[PDB]
Amino acid sequence: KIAVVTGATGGMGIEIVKDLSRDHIVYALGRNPEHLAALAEIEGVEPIESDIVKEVLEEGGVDKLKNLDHVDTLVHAAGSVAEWHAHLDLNVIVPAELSRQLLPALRAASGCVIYINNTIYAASKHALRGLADAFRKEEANNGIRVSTVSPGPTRPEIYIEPKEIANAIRFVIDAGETTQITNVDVRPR
Amino acid sequence: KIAVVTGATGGMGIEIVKDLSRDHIVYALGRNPEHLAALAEIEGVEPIESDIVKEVLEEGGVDKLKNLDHVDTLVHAASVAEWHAHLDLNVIVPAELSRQLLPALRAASGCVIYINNTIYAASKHALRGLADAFRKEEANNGIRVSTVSPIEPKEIANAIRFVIDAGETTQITNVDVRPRI
Amino acid sequence: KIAVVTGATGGMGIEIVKDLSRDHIVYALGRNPEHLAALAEIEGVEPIESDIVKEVLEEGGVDKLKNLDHVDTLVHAASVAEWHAHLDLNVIVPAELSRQLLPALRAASGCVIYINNTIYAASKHALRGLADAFRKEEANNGIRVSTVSPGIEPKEIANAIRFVIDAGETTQITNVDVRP
Amino acid sequence: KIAVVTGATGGMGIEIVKDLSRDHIVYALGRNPEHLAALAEIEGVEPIESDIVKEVLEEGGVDKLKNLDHVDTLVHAAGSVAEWHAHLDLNVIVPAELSRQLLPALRAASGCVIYINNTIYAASKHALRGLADAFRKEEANNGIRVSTVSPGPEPKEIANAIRFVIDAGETTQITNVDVRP
Repeated sequence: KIAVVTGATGGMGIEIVKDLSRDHIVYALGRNPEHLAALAEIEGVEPIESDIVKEVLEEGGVDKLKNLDHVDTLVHAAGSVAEWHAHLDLNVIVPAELSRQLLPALRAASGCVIYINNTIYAASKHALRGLADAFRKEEANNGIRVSTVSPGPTRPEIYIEPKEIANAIRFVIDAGETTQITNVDVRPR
Repeated sequence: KIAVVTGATGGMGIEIVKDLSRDHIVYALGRNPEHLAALAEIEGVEPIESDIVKEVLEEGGVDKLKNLDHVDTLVHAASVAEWHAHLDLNVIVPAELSRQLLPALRAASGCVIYINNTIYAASKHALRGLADAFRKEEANNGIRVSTVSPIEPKEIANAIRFVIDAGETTQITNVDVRPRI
Repeated sequence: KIAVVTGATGGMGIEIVKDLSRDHIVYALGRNPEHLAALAEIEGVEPIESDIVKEVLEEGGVDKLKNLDHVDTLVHAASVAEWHAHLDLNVIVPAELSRQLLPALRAASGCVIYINNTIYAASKHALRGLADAFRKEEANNGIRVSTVSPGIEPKEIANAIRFVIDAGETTQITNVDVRP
Repeated sequence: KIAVVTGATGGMGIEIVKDLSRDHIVYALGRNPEHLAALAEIEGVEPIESDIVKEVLEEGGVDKLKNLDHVDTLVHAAGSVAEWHAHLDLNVIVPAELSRQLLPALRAASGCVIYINNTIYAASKHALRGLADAFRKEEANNGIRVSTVSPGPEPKEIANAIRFVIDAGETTQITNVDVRP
């Protein structure tokens, strides 16, 4: 089975790549070159060094993902004005447009798309959430499952072990066929 | 570990008891005596035949639950007259049954899981308010509160198993389960 | 125009009945006989002493409302023991009173407006779930449903109610969040 | 009083501008040069030709608004990567930045900001709402009121809702109004 994971070199993505590599060849898109090397030590992990906003939004797609004709699992773990653009580009537009570019392969595999969800932070997380829900409704008939795993504070969210996010992802994709786990709310203890 | 499950002879309840019995002694409260007998053949399963409204609301407690000093997991899976039936069973019973088990839950720092027409709407929102507010009240007392908001019965048991398997630093406060389409 | 207001003798009720009396005959339900007497002084206001839980729920009706041929505006402003009282009064009564007046509401294409600790959370969400579902059930039958969700001078609530029912021909105001 | 209204030449904008001109001088931003002249025929309306994304986002302010030391009422009424950028720029980033830029004038007047609320359309309407609700919390202590008008499945009726919002009592805020056909 085929998995694509963005933010693969962040704390969460590393744990997500290790989990999915049990039963998927994983395309792990990431920024950190040492983690990427470390990741390629895992069998069936295909590291892709990538500046994701530039590749997804400016160049029309990540070349090394272009040949995939079935994707089973796609996990999106990647002044003020410049700050708005940076956040919205990376947290909302890239998941939407990367999912669109992989759409044919997602339909073909009946895959699962999982999103990991100040004024700018509130807006983009509320944005990402409306994207997820409307996408889900657009694609349910095509066999695509859409899910949001939502970390947040109880205290602050950084105290969530990243492996628990990987487990949340594993729980979502493992759900039986008559089911969609559409949302999982995650908080520190 | 000690688990208390209501609605234990419903489809959901049966699969929840089968799964929780892997690592818990399970006090299974339900209506159907034959399923109760069946469940009792599961190592550790304590069947309690119960009319839950009456015992919990009027009698002030379920008898076979009174000498427990630890509860690690409590799962609530159990027209004017209809309103009274729904609201009594969907809301007050979970509120009141949690209250009565509060000491054993704090002592265990345990987990409370609530499995979520016009009566149907108000009860499900009512259950959701109860849970989120009970979470706030018992946050500092070491009790964790979780909703499963739903479908194949085992998928519910899986969701419960995922909730309580959370590590030492995390909790799963809600899981939405929907039909495929 | 005909109007029915519960908890009409509480702070909000009083102001709601005054404003509504400008263009409505108002049937004002209360238990304060002195405020009820007081209210009756206003033209167009016809007061009704009622033990509303007992009447709506246990006797299936409030007698003095039974004969109305339409209701243009209905406004709902009226421990285990604590669970029962609040749920009875905050949720079941508006559900049941509303059902009981269904034929008058349908006749007028009227407006139903609901004014929205563990108990307090639960009933306030129950009330909101009721209103939304009720809205969907009756949308096709001419009835408009609204909530006022105050999280305040009662006159402000009355103004919120007035703003809702006076809304244009093409528009419904389905919810208004009011804060201190 | 002083009002700033974006999208003044749009169908909503015109009726919001008319209603506000009763008790405000209205800075009415738009691109339509004929409708701007049309509106200029309403006394108390000082129209302002503008490419608002460019001026607010690139240039760091709308010129003809830089003099304002008080603003009472600010009203924001203005499937490809490019579509995403167009919509989110206009509907989210503009309102946050414009509000930020007028933040000194708004604090001085203790004024109110009103936001008038397909994968792109869901994402931006949720974004604006999240923008508005965090903004409100940020500025509550500084005396600014924040309100949303959330249309759903006649422009004058939007103008009326806005009038309802700004006219609220001394002790009361109207934070949100859900509107439907």
